[PDB]
Amino acid sequence: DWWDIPYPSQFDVKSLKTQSFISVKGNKFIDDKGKTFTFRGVNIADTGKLLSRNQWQKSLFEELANNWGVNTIRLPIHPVSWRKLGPDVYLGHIDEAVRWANDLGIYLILDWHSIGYLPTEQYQHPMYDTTIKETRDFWRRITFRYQNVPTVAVYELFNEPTTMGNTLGERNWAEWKTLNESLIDMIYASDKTVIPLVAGFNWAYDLSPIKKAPIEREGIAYAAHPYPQKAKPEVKNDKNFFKLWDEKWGFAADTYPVIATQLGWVQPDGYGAHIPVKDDGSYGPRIVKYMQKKGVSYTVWVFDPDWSPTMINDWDFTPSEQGAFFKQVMLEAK
Amino acid sequence: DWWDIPYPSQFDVKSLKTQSFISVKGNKFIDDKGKTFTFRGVNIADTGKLLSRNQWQKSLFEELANNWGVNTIRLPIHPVSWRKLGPDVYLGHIDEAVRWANDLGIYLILDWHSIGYLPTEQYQHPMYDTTIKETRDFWRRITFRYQNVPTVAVYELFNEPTTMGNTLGERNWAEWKTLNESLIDMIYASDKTVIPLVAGFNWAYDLSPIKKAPIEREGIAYAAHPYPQKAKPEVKNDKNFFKLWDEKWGFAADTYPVIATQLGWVQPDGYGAHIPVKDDGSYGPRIVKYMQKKGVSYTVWVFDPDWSPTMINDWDFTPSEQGAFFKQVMLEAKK
Amino acid sequence: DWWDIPYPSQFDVKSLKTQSFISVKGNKFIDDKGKTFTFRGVNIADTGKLLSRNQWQKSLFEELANNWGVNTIRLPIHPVSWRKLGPDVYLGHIDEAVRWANDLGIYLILDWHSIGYLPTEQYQHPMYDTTIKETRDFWRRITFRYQNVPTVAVYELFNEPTTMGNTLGERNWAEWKTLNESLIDMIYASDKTVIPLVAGFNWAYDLSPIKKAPIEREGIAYAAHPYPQKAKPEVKNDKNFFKLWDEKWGFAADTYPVIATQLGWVQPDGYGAHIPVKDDGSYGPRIVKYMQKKGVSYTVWVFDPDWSPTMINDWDFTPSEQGAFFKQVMLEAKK
Ligand SMILES: OC[C@H]1O[C@@H](O[C@@H]2[C@@H](O)[C@H](O[C@H]3[C@H](O)[C@@H](O)[C@H](O)O[C@@H]3CO)O[C@H](CO)[C@H]2O)[C@H](O)[C@@H](O)[C@@H]1O
Ligand SMILES: OC[C@H]1O[C@@H](O[C@@H]2[C@@H](O)[C@H](O[C@H]3[C@H](O)[C@@H](O)[C@H](O)O[C@@H]3CO)O[C@H](CO)[C@H]2O)[C@H](O)[C@@H](O)[C@@H]1O
Ligand SMILES: OC[C@H]1O[C@@H](O[C@@H]2[C@@H](O)[C@H](O[C@H]3[C@H](O)[C@@H](O)[C@H](O)O[C@@H]3CO)O[C@H](CO)[C@H]2O)[C@H](O)[C@@H](O)[C@@H]1O
Ligand SMILES: [Cl-]
Ligand SMILES: [Cl-]
Ligand SMILES: [Cl-]
Ligand SMILES: [Mg+2]
Ligand SMILES: [Mg+2]
Ligand SMILES: [Mg+2]
Repeated sequence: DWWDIPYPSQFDVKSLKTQSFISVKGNKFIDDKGKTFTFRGVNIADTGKLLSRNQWQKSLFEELANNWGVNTIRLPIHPVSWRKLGPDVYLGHIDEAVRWANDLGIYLILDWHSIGYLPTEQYQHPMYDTTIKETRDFWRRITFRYQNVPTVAVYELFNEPTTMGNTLGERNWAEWKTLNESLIDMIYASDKTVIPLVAGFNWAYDLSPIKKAPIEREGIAYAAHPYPQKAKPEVKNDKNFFKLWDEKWGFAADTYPVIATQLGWVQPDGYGAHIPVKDDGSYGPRIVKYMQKKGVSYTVWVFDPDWSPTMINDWDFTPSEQGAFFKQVMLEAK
Repeated sequence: DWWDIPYPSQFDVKSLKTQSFISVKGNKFIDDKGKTFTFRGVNIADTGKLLSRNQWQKSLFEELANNWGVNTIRLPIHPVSWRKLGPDVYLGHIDEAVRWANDLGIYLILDWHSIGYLPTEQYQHPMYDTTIKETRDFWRRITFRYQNVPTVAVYELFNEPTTMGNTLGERNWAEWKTLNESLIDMIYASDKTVIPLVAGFNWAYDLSPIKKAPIEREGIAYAAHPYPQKAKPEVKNDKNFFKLWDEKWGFAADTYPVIATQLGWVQPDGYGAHIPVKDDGSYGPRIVKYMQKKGVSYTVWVFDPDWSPTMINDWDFTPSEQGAFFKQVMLEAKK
Repeated sequence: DWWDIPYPSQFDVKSLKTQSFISVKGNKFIDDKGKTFTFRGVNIADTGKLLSRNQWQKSLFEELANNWGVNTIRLPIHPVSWRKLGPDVYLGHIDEAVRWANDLGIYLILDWHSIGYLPTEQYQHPMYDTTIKETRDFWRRITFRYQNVPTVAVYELFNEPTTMGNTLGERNWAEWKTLNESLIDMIYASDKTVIPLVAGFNWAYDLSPIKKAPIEREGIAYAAHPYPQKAKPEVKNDKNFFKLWDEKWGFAADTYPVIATQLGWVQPDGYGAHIPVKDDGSYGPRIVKYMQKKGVSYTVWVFDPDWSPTMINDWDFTPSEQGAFFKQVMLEAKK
């Protein structure tokens, strides 16, 4: 009976091992000792996808923390999967991820993984289909359930804003800014210790509107998705890419913390190769060098053998080209 | 086939016995003889809840009218129930309530029983979940079906506006005012004889925004839900509560008709006790005295043995503490 | 698995026979040689309705093009049918219509066939029920699939705006204008060769708001639904109807292209007769004379034996009164 449906419960924070909160101070993330923190890690696939092949397990997290040097895992929660499993079930699985991550001393970025234009509720693909109401409700539920949980560090409000050349709507920064501020207000009303992560247009590549009209809230970080072909210099070299990246997203790191929550590549003739993830490999050192210089955090896309570009070729964790590259980088940084 | 789906019908007004319309005149409700009218009654549970236990029957209405002195029943129509039964079936059951009430000479308040912030479509619990579209459609259907039915006196547009400390959205009077005016306009387009009832924030407790920006429509009344702990004076007495109630909602009765569509209490250690319905009992005489002085109408929450705070302890209508208290008050007022 | 659902594909334009695009220039439609073009044709029923009785077939289009003189068919896509068949299946059937029409050298008007007020998402009947999100998605999908297809000439954004005497919402031209501009922008982003068709209030009858506040986009045309009883002169004659039609919709043809996407009549005591389609027959020559004089395009409602007013009495295409009349008119004009 509907009148017997219980009110929701909050995650039991006393079940967790000690773990520092991460907070925003100026243009940096810091831990509870004031030491500069950098999120360095990977995306995994949607929980529902992993469950379907029996790969949603602690052993996945252990492999990453122990053998790949990650301090962060990004969970891309697809709206279609949220609906298919249903909120109560999906949240129960996120609880498992919180416990596994906490046990390993690593952090989670929760990503509402849609692609398109939320103000008009039009999207790149139905797997990303959502509504303002559903998006608000997702964040209402998440914020309430994970109040005062250090393991869950970042709430990435909407993965990839895009109008696909204004076919989905008319991109308008003021309208998108206002909507992010509305989401932030709902979150901050319920938990002020979380870090909202806000994205610009062109699939979370273009942060340039924040130069004139930044989000008017404190404690936030900005996303960037600097895939190799987002910048298109006529001549491909460090100088030309750095200038282009500087103007579109890199500048943000001077004033706000930035997380490159998606990056990576595959050979142009490789598995699942498509624009804008095609590259000969020179991008890897280039993007790492740039991020290092700017102090930018990152989560590689994606630690999965099916979704591309892959970091692994199988569920024995055989590394792909980009996987082998980032594995060495992250292990050195740890 | 979808192209064969028939257009809706209206309630047959000729099936009803003679009953006066209630109308708004200034700060008062009046009957068709211009005599001041006060709604005095109770809430019952959602129709779907009552149906599930075979308690949706005329005998319920008869008990209330004959033995509890009510002239009004408030039906709190939960959106989840509206969806579960479906509009056509739910409306058929509301038709039954109209006939029963009309036969007894009593009135109905139809309440779109949601709790939360409609402009962002975020709510306290999924049982209240709705949308602006669904809310409009509810009032479109209701207004059409019950055109020119005196028995259905009041359309209470949205039970309890709240943002739950701005966790549901940013409370904003201007946007809420505009949305109520939109709903009123749809209703008045279809039936001008109905009384819309409009609520403020803090779970329909705070009417103070209407001092500066009242709804810009005539013929309306304002709701109040003055539960015992909504006002929180340091020292609990008549003087201190009256002052607080005056500033938040009582003042409205000087200019507009007011209906306290929810009120009541249970002991702090009693069944279903929670903030803000906890009280030692002194509230009962206090709220009745205040409403009497201001000429405020009321429907007690709730005449049900499960939902709290209860007016009855069972379906034999054994009165609870607050039930026994309000029963005597209403029976006296009916005289 | 949801992650394996493929991305959509576009119609194969190389499968089509040569056919001129139609474009807007000033107050006229023109072909690719700059010659003035007039859409002259009929509505058929919703694809889903036709499928249910096995009447969705090329032979329908052939009958119309060969024997009724049409150069245009309007497809009224009902939202309930779009949902029932589902977008992928419905689009597959529209692909059939594109091929059939193209093979015959005729054109299609795609009509999102709702009746009501999209800004509040309230409608005359559930078969028309939709949302802004669904309406946008329909046009997103259509525009992408039929990019660079000359056969599909017109995208009629929303069949019949009405608030039904403000029972559905408060009619507001600025709000409706803005929403049409938003739809136009999504379409033009994906295909600039299409012609959007925009409607006014009173069931797409009243274009008068465009005198002061026209849609601020180029390449658009305006719809009119001049059913016989939309204008109500005291004395029914050419002079009095022409004056009324001039003021409400005819004036638009002086500045913009106009398509009367619905028109027609049945005797007042005839099959499916209702306001505002009732007429003695004198309307037929009258509306044709008016349109001819103004250079207005048209699609008669409706070439179906069930939906009214009918152009045919059966699926052997036995003409009704209005069908016989318009058949002769269209056949002559095709010369
Ligand atoms: O799902 C099986 C199917 O998956 C394809 O992988 C897709 C990924 O490539 C895709 O990654 C994209 C991100 O989701 C976006 O945020 C970003 O803009 O673009 C990324 C790619 O550049 O994610 C989806 C799920 O969201 C995956 O379906 C494989 O490429 C394909 O081989 C396989 O059949
Ligand atoms: O439903 C089963 C569950 O019911 C609980 O009763 C609830 C009522 O206490 C509740 O009353 C509230 C109103 O609905 C609100 O408008 C108002 O803000 O506060 C009232 C007092 O809380 O209504 C809900 C349904 O809307 C009832 O479910 C019982 O407390 C519980 O024991 C029982 O199992
Ligand atoms: O479908 C079965 C039922 O259909 C009725 O036909 C209806 C048509 O008359 C109706 O046409 C209207 C248009 O849809 C509107 O755009 C316009 O304002 O008015 C037209 C005529 O009044 O369309 C609906 C479907 O949209 C049809 O149902 C038959 O008249 C009836 O006998 C039959 O049982
Ligand atoms: Cl964009
Ligand atoms: Cl509130
Ligand atoms: Cl209208
Ligand atoms: Mg946290
Ligand atoms: Mg009434
Ligand atoms: Mg075209």
